[PDB]
Amino acid sequence: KETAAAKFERQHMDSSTSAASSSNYCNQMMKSRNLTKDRCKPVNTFVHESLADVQAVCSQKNVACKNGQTNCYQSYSTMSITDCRETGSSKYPNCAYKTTQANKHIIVACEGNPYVPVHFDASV
Repeated sequence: KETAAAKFERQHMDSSTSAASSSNYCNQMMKSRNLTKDRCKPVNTFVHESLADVQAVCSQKNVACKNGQTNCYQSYSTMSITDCRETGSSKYPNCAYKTTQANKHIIVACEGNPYVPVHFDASV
């Protein structure tokens, strides 16, 4: 079992490290958060901010989700994130990723009560 909101923290939150760790961050993180379990998840983003900072984006700038829903919110501030991007030669079960660190605004979809992030939509 697993709530959508737990899944968001599992998939997208890394507050313990405040930037990317190293060339191997993505390889390590995609495995340990279990994003290489069934296949090689081709792309994923990690957010190095506090939980409370990320959850607060649910009350920041309301924008359209890529799927046309209306419950997406963009961060007023840039955030430290790491994009993990599965390489060409990555072959499951040996999933291999390029680690890009950047500071970008994030876009998340929020739901529930409390109203919290359930989906990482984009970064800009």
